[PDB]
Amino acid sequence: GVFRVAVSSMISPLETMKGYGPVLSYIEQQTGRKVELVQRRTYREVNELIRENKIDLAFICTYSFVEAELFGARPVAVPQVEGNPYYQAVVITRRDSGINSLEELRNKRFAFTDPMSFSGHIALRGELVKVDRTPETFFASTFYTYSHDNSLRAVYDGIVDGATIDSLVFRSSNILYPEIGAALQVVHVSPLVGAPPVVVSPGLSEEDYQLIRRAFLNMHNEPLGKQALDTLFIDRFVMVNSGHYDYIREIAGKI
Repeated sequence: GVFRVAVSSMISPLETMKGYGPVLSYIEQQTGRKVELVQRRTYREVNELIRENKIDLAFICTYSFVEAELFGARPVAVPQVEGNPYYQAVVITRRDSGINSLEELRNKRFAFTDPMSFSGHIALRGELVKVDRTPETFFASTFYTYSHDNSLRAVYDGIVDGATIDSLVFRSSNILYPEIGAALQVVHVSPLVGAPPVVVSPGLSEEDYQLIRRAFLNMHNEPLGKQALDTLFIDRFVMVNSGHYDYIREIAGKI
């Protein structure tokens, strides 16, 4: 049968197939199966496809992964990104806002990305537990933009007073749009968490799982693999360290 790969449509609008094409061709070469790219706007919809075994493999975010493990999604590997980054949520405001801490965002307008994002939502929902508040009882209003870049744009435009986003996206955005970056500051950083793992559906065969794991873990030793890695700005895939997501598991329990 077809091997179905699921991603969010909101990471790279108009450029998803452009970015994933080479890794999909690699999976065709390593599996001998036709590969179909399945997009959804929300991480909840992607997780439902995994849960119902409607797809084989998914590139999901870190909080999605923590929920997906509970219904038997299995980790394949995690990207080791060029610069070997560390992953955290950053809270950004405008430098000219006079809002210089998370505390000073009480009764302000705040942007989240996707409800199932750690860096775009859950990191800050987890944090607010310490003061027995939720985003709804801490902020004057909240909005789910479904995009780290749009959240960043909304802070820049004064539509919201702050946002929580992926530190990787903030870094890349400062380089590509330095005039936007210069207007913004990080007022708060989350604890470190692992990179988002690639997962397979609970229904995928153990044989297909071992093939897929070997294909990912050896991708940097294959010519088409290197082209797939270059195109995604990943140096290689490495084994999952489950401990790297324990902070997310703990937050999720405090709800």
